[PDB]
Amino acid sequence: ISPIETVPVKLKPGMDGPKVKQWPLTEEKIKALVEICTEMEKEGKISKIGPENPYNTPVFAIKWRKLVDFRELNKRTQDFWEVQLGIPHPAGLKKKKSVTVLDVGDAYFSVPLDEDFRKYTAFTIPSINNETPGIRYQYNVLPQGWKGSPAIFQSSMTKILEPFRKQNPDIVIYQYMDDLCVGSDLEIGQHRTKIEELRQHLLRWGLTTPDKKHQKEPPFLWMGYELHPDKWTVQPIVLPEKDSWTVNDIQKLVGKLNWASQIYPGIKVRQLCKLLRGTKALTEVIPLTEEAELELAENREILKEPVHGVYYDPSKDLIAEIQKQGQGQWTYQIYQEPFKNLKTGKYARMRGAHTNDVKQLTEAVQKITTESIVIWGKTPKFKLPIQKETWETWWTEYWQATWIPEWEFVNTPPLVKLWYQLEKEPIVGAETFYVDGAANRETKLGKAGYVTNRGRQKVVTLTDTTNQKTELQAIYLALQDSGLEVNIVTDSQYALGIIQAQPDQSESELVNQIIEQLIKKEKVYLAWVPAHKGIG
Amino acid sequence: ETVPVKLKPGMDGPKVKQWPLTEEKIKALVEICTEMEKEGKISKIGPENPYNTPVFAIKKKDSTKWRKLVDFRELNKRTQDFIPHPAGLKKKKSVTVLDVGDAYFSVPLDEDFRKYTAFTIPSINNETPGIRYQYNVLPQGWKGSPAIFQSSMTKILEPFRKQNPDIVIYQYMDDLCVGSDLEIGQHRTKIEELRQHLLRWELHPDKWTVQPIVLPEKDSWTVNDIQKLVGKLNWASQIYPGIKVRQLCKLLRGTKALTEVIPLTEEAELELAENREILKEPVHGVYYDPSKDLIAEIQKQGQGQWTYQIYQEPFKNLKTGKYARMRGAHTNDVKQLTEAVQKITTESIVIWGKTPKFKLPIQKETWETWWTEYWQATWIPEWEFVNTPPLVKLWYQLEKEPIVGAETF
Ligand SMILES: CC[C@H]1C(=O)Nc2ccc(F)cc2N1C(=O)OC(C)C
Repeated sequence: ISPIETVPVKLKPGMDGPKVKQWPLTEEKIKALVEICTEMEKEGKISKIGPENPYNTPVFAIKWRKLVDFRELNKRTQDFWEVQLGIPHPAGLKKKKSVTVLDVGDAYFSVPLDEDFRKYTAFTIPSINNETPGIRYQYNVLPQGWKGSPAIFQSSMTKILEPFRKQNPDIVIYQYMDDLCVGSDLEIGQHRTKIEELRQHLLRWGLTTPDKKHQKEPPFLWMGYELHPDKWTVQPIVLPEKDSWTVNDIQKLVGKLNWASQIYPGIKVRQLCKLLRGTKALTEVIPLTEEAELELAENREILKEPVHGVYYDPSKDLIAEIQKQGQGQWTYQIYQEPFKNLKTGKYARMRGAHTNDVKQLTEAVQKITTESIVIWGKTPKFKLPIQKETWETWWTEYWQATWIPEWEFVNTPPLVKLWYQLEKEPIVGAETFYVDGAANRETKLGKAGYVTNRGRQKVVTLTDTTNQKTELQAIYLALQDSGLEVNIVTDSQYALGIIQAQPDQSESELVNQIIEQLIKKEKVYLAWVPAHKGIG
Repeated sequence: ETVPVKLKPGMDGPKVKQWPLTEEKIKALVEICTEMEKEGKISKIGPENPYNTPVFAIKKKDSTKWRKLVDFRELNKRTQDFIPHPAGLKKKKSVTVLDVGDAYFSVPLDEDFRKYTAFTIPSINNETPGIRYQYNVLPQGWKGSPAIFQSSMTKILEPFRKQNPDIVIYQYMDDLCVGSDLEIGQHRTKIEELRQHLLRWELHPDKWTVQPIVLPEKDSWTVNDIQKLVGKLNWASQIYPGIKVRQLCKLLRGTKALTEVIPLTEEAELELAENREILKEPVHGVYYDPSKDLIAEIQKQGQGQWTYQIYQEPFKNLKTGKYARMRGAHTNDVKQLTEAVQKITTESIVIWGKTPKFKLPIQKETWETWWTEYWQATWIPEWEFVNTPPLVKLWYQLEKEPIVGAETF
């Protein structure tokens, strides 16, 4: 019946075909369906069956249109490779003299189904006299909404396009969903001609496409962007305008803005997000504060501006430049020619238990690198706000293996630097503070203090504290009460980690206070010693 | 003719994702695969096959051409079970490794098992669906390939073995390790002789052991000096219970300046002496257990230096050592680490005959996006990413080094 070879399909091991009862349907709904299945049978899409067929699926009606529910069949159907969920990004596309888009929607139903598996798709047309035997059928082609259809259809398209592609090297085809997107750098007449050749080639296999009178118009709306065959733009983003905002409204908005932060610089949600505190219900009406009214306002302005883009030229350099927009926050733009970006983005404030700015820069760099490999199969040359000396100093001695691909320095404030650097050896002439902190773990009552070789001492009692905290507070006190250079001895295990990693940011607000003190000193030497020893 | 290989009971085939590759690597893999399919070694597949094994391309030891490397680790683990280790290979003045992974394409793979060898050449920007294949012939890097061909491999080895019995020949996956005491030239001339036999169808184990730890020795010691010493020794007592810091700590009482000089008690004096002696030899009673996994932990020491320990039980090392980066690896922590893992896995194989599981002081993402760029072996070991404990590093930093070094006028 059909030219294309079928793909052998199976039900997950052990499981069996669907057995769902057919809902009762009104008389006009049954008629509509009775007619659609007379035509579908005629066209060859389905076959009249009804004897030894146990399986069944519910048919529906939404001129009427039928809808079969294969959720159950899908639950019983084997697994397939996967119909890739990773779709291309405009930044990776190439500028083409011509691009045509062929909707191959009905091509779905033009691909045969493993006859061996067709029994499973059986469904039934109800009756008025609920009693009478229903009209039974089954599918001969890939059912709309069935599990295997996307995968099998595309595999089929792949084998059918093989020859054409071989005979036409200068032509790029992209298949996705039920859309063939054909592009090239041939003269428009020659391109139009080759499209027609492709259409008749597909048609030779039973696949239909709309004529030149029906094919879709470039610019094409494709997942947020507007594609022109010579550049791309961003479909303008529209922010509502209401007198009453509910939590849903505010979360939806914050959602939209956050997506825009990527392409647009300066979008902010801090004040809008504040509206979400202690909210008791989704439908709750929160009034915008002045600042949220304002913030909302400036964002509307920013989004008015048109953000255009450019395509990828493989004969040109790929460059990535990075900015630290605030602590933990990073912005980047990848381009080829100065000021003509291919892509831009930012990474949400990276927050953790303890790290440093240089380490974070390093991570931003690798996220970019993974994204670039995917988009361009190449790695950008990097222009980073950090001096070579700074990198060489930090990396060369950090405890963890780290790297940054070829890069060059770009002096664009604020630069990424080392906020402090613990001394390598004890400091001659600096007061030496022996610190200690202890707390009852259960009563959460403790004491933190020190004694210095110069005779300075202090102790403070704390309540609702932990042991870890008294120890760290001991260190905090020493830093507060000492001169510009200080030596500090501690048996705290967490200080041992500070010595190794020398973090400039942390979760612990106490550690953060210590860090601020550490940064303030001219010289600090931190020394760890085993606890409960004959030391101190 | 094919032996019916099967999966370990209750196990399914590998469904591992293909990581993204550079453009260069993709072009290369496509060629390589077009050729293999011509030659009937692999065949394109349908979507009804849901299994996958990552694949990638390398350029091992000098080569203006790419080699295809497949990561069958997962598949190997799910594959059923089926020669022991030449205890003396470890004792040969010199070993040389050979890539005999080509022998395998000379044999067909059980029909019903090929589905599990499915792999996918990715496409740039997803502008195209991956190119899927599966093997028809025994694939390089799979654990069954060296077994199912043992028969034919041994067969081709006898005449050479039974010709030199002053040479040990050991096999592991795609490789063959051979060691002899003959001088350098002879060794190689004999190696080539072996390869010639093969065509018809640089290690020196005299260096490896557990390394000696050496405590500082000093004119005068400061409070800080003793403090550091004391913390290292206290940690080390988890290995040698006879190590003690009682006398040293008594010198650490009172609040003296970190830089003040302290005179060592005649007792503390002996204590340091007794300690130095205990550390003169590897701890007693450590033996390899063939039934337990072998562990390999690495620490980054800085300035291109790396220390490692191989053990099965905590603090009971089978071997320990140092690794200094090679030439032109100066700016690449990832290159250095990679190189070290290959060198450590190789010794691991030359000694116990299996690969160890590595504990790596690197962030997972850093390792995953760049390790293949510098890999050169046919095998791939297991690994986990860890945080190095400050003291573990400070301790092994202490191992003794050559007086001058290893001469080579
Ligand atoms: C086939 C040509 C291919 C390409 O290289 N550049 C462009 C440029 C403009 C377009 F509108 C489409 C595409 N192309 C493409 O595959 O786009 C799909 C993801 C929509």
